[PDB]
Amino acid sequence: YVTTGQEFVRDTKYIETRITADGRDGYPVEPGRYRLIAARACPWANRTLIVRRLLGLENVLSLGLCGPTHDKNSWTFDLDPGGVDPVLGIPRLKDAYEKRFPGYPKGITVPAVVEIATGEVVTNDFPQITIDFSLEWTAYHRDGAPQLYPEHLRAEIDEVSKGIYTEVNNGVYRCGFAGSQDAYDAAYDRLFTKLDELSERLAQQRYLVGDTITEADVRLFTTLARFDAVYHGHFKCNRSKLSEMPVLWAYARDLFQTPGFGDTTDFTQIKQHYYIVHSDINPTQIVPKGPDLRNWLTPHHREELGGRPFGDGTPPGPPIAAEVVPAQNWVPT
Amino acid sequence: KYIETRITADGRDGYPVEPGRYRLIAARACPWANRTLIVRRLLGLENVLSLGLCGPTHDKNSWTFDLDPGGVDPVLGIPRLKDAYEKRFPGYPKGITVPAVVEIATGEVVTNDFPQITIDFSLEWTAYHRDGAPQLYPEHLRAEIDEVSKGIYTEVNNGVYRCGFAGSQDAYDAAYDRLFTKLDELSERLAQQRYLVGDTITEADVRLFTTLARFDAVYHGHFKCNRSKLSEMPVLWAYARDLFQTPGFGDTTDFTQIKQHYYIVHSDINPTQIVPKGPDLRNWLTPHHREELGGRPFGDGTPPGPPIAAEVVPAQNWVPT
Repeated sequence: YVTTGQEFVRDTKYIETRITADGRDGYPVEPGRYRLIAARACPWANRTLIVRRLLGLENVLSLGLCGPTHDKNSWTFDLDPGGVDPVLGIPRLKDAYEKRFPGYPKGITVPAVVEIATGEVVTNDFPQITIDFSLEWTAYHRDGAPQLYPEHLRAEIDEVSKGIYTEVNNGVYRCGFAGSQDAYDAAYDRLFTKLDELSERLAQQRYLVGDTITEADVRLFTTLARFDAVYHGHFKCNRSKLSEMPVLWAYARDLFQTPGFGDTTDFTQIKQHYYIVHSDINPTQIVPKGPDLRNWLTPHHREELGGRPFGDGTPPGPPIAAEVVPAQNWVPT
Repeated sequence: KYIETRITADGRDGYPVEPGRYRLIAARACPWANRTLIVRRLLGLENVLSLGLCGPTHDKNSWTFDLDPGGVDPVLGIPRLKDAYEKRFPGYPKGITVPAVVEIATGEVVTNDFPQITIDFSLEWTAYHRDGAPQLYPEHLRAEIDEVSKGIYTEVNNGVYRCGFAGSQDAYDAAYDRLFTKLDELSERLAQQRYLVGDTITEADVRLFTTLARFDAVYHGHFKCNRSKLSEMPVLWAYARDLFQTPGFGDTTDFTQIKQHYYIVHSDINPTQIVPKGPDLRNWLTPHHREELGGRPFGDGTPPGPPIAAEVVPAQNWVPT
């Protein structure tokens, strides 16, 4: 994904169709009807996983997981018996996009939500997808699900999240995929200015917006989770490691240790994906054995800043057994 | 395989020590050469052994003098170091390496055997040491220095190369383990003890320092030696900063040219040839509290003064103030 001598500019051609309570676009919410396709590697998809997990939608929206590696045709189901998705029965996700738009020319991405009976991709617009879990699937939330996107905060959530998106979520990509020293230099500065900006903010406050975990924290978390494991070396975002940024590190560990976050995070598949798939940046395709992950489970003292994580909700229980991250792929006990 | 000819007090190989006769060629980038620089600097040999510096970047013909007026070495007058090896061995087929010591009048490489070169500064140039030069390789410690240094060489100095240049995951994995086992071994040792061997800075500390100096800037990312950054290894980091802040060490260290060399020359590992702008170097100048462990750095010697003016590291290339 690197254009030589050029800044990395992302191609945002998504399928914007929505799954909604009223069924406006021809796709009403109902249990057993749709299936979420994701990968532990990709941070956009990893939000979907966390959100689904926080709202208890496991029993009503099925989940398929792609393997971290693949060729030019994008995600495949190579971790699975048969090399095919248990439910959809396809070997690669492109078939699901094909079934809807024969010849689909745009990017074949995760997360994607597929309608089961038809085998067709409904949507892959990951920012709208996570909102729609909070707003449209509201009838099937578990008791104690939180308000990740309550009306009275959306303005603030939206302004913070756009900042983070451009400067951080995508900031890291804009560094790593930079095709020139100068492009890279510019990204590096914007990235670390922002992180300082966010350090100041979170010194003052347990979470990004208000009193509670919200959609903003989730979006930020998927990037910090990948920082030391990938972005720091692979993408050369290397002013300093995350673990050397006192407040952001503490914030990160607070979220990681919060149920529904760290339990969605597979460090082996994350590394494998970046270091092996991006052969243009790392042609040896050797995956670093570091970093040592144990520091993630160390005490953060963010409780001392107050807040209620779930805010008159409850933490979810542990994941269903097929969605648990293998112990060897997680932090060592 | 090196050129094993020696420059020696007795002149055994036809190359006696004398001032003004030889010139050391080095590069700020290469850690083998960087020892040379430190040692020369600790023993006050600046005024009697001249110094040329190569630029960090070059073609398949190795080191060039492209930081210098004219694109040539001030004294030798050559554009690339290969010429100096050529003038001695006209087909020279082996590696064109720094550090190299060149005899000025003739323009020929005398030696590039870097482990022997630094010993020979301590032992053979002894008559031209400044007052207060230390004993980096005293007879009564050599055994211990030698055994420690060999361990460090294979597991660490050369450990990092074996990771970065590994041609397979498994090769890499093996190098990674040996590397970090050793660094733990050394952490244990330096917890109780201010320096590696005995009471004093010695040849061992110098050899270890050139590698730690490059760890966070290069080896950690570029070579993927990434269990943890140096700055997260409490004792080794404190040891490293103690040496860095010791005159003759940090003042020989150019972080810009180090990074430039690894990240640009090794296109096979890093084909964008983009040089990271990190890490932030300021932590190097922070307090280490190793004085509490006792020791005398120079051991009835004195620290050297600051470097001669053409040997100072440009401020922009060093740590920021």
